[PDB]
Amino acid sequence: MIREGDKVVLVDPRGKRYLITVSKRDFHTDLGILKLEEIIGRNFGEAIKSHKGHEFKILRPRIVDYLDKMKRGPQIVHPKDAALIVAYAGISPGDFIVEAGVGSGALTLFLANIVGPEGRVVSYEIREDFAKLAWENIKWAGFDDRVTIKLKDIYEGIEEENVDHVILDLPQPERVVEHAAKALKPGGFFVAYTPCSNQVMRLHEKLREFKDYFMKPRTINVLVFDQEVKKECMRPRTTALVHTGYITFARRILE
Amino acid sequence: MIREGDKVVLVDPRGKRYLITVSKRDFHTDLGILKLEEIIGRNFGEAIKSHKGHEFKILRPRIVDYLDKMKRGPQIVHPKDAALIVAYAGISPGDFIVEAGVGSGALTLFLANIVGPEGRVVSYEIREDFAKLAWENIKWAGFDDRVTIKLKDIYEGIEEENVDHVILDLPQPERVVEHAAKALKPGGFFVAYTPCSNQVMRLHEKLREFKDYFMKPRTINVLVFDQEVKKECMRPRTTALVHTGYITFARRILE
Amino acid sequence: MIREGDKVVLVDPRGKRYLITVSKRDFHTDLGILKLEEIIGRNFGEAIKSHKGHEFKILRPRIVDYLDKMKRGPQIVHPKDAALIVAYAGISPGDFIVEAGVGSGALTLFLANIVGPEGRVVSYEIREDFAKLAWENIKWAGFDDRVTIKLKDIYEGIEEENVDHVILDLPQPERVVEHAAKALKPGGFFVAYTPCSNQVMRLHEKLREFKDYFMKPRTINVLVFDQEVKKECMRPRTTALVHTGYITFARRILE
Amino acid sequence: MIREGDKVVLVDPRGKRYLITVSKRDFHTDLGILKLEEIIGRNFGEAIKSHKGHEFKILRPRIVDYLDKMKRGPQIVHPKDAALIVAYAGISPGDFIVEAGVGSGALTLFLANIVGPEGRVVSYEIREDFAKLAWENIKWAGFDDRVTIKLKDIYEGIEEENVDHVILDLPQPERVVEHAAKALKPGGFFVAYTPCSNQVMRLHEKLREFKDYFMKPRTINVLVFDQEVKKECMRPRTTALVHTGYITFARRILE
Ligand SMILES: C[S@@+](CC[C@H](N)C(=O)[O-])C[C@H]1O[C@@H](n2cnc3c(N)ncnc32)[C@H](O)[C@@H]1O
Ligand SMILES: C[S@@+](CC[C@H](N)C(=O)[O-])C[C@H]1O[C@@H](n2cnc3c(N)ncnc32)[C@H](O)[C@@H]1O
Ligand SMILES: C[S@@+](CC[C@H](N)C(=O)[O-])C[C@H]1O[C@@H](n2cnc3c(N)ncnc32)[C@H](O)[C@@H]1O
Ligand SMILES: C[S@@+](CC[C@H](N)C(=O)[O-])C[C@H]1O[C@@H](n2cnc3c(N)ncnc32)[C@H](O)[C@@H]1O
Repeated sequence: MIREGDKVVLVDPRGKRYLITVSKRDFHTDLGILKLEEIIGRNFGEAIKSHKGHEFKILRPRIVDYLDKMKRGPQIVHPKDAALIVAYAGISPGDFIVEAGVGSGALTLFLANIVGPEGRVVSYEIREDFAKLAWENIKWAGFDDRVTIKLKDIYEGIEEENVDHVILDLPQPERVVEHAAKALKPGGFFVAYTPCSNQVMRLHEKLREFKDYFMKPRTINVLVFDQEVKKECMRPRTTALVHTGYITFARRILE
Repeated sequence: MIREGDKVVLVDPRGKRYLITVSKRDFHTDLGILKLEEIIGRNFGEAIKSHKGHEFKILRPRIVDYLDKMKRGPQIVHPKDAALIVAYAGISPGDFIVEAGVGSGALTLFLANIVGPEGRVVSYEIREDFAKLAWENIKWAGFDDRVTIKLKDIYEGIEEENVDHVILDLPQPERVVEHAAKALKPGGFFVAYTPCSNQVMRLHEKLREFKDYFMKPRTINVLVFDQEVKKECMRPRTTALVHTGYITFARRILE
Repeated sequence: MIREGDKVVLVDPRGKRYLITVSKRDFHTDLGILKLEEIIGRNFGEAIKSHKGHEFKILRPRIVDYLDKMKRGPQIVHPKDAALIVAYAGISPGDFIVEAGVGSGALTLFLANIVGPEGRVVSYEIREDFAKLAWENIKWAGFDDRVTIKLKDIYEGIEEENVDHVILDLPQPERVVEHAAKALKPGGFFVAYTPCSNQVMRLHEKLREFKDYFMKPRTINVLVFDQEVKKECMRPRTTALVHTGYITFARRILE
Repeated sequence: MIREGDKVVLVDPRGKRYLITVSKRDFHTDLGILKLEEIIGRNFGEAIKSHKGHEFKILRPRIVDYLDKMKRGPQIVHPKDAALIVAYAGISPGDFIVEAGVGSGALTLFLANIVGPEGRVVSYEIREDFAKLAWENIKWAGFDDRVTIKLKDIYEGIEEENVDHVILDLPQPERVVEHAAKALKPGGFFVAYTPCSNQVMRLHEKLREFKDYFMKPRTINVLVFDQEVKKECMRPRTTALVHTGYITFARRILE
């Protein structure tokens, strides 16, 4: 059963989610006031009603809830891009990742979830304000067990050794190629997300310089179309998010 | 160090990978004969040469190697689609998944890797020939610790209870909606991959019938463009894989 | 030189266009009042200023100006789709086209421009209110020389014979296939625009029935991405119009 | 009726087209020998049979036939891109176009068709071998009435004045911006097709330099998806042509 201090997701009659901590306080919504105390001693799958009689269904928070409801500061990496980073670099339970910059911690949360409680993520960040926001998100999602933030400029070096992956979302990933070459295990991946084609060009210039340290690099971009499926009309949604950034992969190989 | 019986990835001078078991035998390539015995007692990152003097670099097999080099029978789910299944359903270490049909086991391998050694995948399959091929792939990748195959028609029922996700790649996923509703935990996901728009239509008809058992369903399709980045010319690759199948998600919610 | 009663395009300092008729009246803008009389006796390429001193440059109206500035009622066919209709059916100066329904006349204007003053477009329309709006657009663009509107339900028949193309944007183009087969010249095109995949399915069912009257049909959909090209960053625009409708072509062939 | 020396399209039972000149000779196909003399005195829509009894249906050649069946040398501009050039620049019957380089004449044929017999295209070309091939295509399609080829390097200047459009497919369109500014009518379009993002960047650098000569430039790229529509399965075709080149438009405006 659910206890005071536990987190839950409440789903309103419109399907909207609220990720809350269970306490003895009132929670205000546009559908009325909820007495959060009523959740104590209930089980997931049950429901409570607001003072206006609207039902809120109780679910266990999942990674999708934390990602969707986290506090956002610097531009987050979209789940579609995190998905392809994890898929094409083969990111796996138990991996050791160096990430930079932590930003809001959205990519950090996604990677931390995948690596599991015995994996490790060390995220570099130069902006101490952003690092504080990210750390609040990380603690909130319960991933302070496996994530550390370093307030260090990663262009100056990577301290960690025998790293499975170096995953980058910062302006000049070319400034990290040499450090990543040193830090990565044989067969580990360097991955960089970059909004601009200019950045892809600069990164590939640096990867060509370091050609004997990596397998052939690959750059992709991912588009996800939503479909509208009504009884009498299936068609793609009219508008889509067609660009976030390019993703470049290079697998480390010795000599 | 590497021992006889261990698996390794050998990378040839063109960057081509071979996923092999280390034994005392000759391994024939288009670049000459390798004495696999020479790998015994070496460490990852080292290399051996063929009888023609071509170097093969030694790497630890990762999930990407098993997925790329597995034996294929029935049409596999592409990594881009597996990536979005895992991302948008929040598939996580420790999850319990019911999958059908196992097919070649490509999606099974991807999901098994994500759920980790304490997660579980039960994959249903009606074709015993396909089930045998998939099981060989699963044992080969070392995931027989966490995957079971059931030779059962899933349209007749799901035996498992309190399942995190029901993940489908078969012709008529609408025939599984009612069973999945029963099997899924509150907040668990039903996910179905379907090549044809006709199938999406039939599935949504069934999900509308079961509207009080799920949150609003979402159907997507994912396109991944490769970029060609040469010193004097960056452009998308001329041709792309633009369609594999649609992916439909519906999260279980009670009443 | 420009005379009273002529149409001109005025381009403001932000690049915004106004398509106006030259008269002796004041024209109000957010950048001040223009004395349209000042345009009489000027030549294209010259400019006038508003009472606030903002310059408006004078250009000859082109088809792009009429299409961009026309009055819109029923949903117009987007220029990208009209472009592919004209390209893949080979629509040419001098052609005779039957169109339905006229709608706002956007597609009509595009086709009328391509066929030129010796071509002909007969556009069918059942809604007399829409037909009036379209006819105002057609007269405004000066294409009443080559376009006729028929207030007739095209599902009941096409009166015209030896037609180069039958071009459709209405809900049930399958109801026009038999009539188009009769009306079209050998080698002429039947073309239908349809937002929904369901409509494409119904249309292809009818085209299969009429397989001995047409070459193999082809259905496409067209996506146009805008690129943002700043000095330090080139990337696709973040959001795009990814779906308007499918376009189906079938070329008439006898027996 | 058809006369000796006329061109016709013959359509075989598989739907394949042959664009031929009618003479008294044998024409060999994989479906047998045709006696082209049998076409003399027939009308479009009729048919002839090969010596093996396979029927070939007779159609009047249209622009789509000439474009599809022309001789190709240097890489042609794809019809989808020509379509958007014509649509977004508003290319119209009677226009005067300067094009470079002529290449194989594919874009030339498309533009010549649109401008009609009273329009004019002057195409520049430095390779005399390519110019000869293009001119053969142009004469073959009957557009030598309205197209001229100049064996001149367009980077050295445009001789023509009061041009409606300058349309470019060559490596360094930035070298033509100043000449086009001089040659174009007020409101005329400069349009350039460029495969590489690097070229788009260089072109926009030059257009920024010439900002007071043009309206804000726009760069697009066009993707056309084919749909497979079978009775029991509609889906996009698996593979598509996703990249040919970017198209940049800038409309001329004085001062
Ligand atoms: C786009 S944000 C990262 C967003 C993050 N991927 C997420 O999903 O929330 C880029 C981050 O990189 C940080 N950064 C930039 N240069 C850095 C450097 N040299 N070392 C460490 N962090 C850096 C910035 O301060 C910023 O927080
Ligand atoms: C497209 S294959 C699955 C491919 C798989 N996702 C992969 O990545 O390798 C579809 C599989 O579903 C199996 N199948 C079809 N209907 C089924 C049913 N009712 N119960 C169990 N398996 C079924 C087929 O025999 C086949 O192996
Ligand atoms: C989507 S609007 C056409 C928009 C038009 N293509 C444009 O670009 O402005 C569809 C039009 O078809 C007309 N229509 C529907 N059924 C028709 C019929 N059977 N005969 C003639 N017009 C019809 C409708 O009244 C409407 O004006
Ligand atoms: C890609 S091809 C043009 C293909 C053409 N658009 C078609 O559809 O067939 C480029 C052409 O530009 C010509 N060219 C390159 N530089 C030129 C220049 N400065 N002046 C004239 N022609 C030039 C080349 O010789 C070549 O024939």
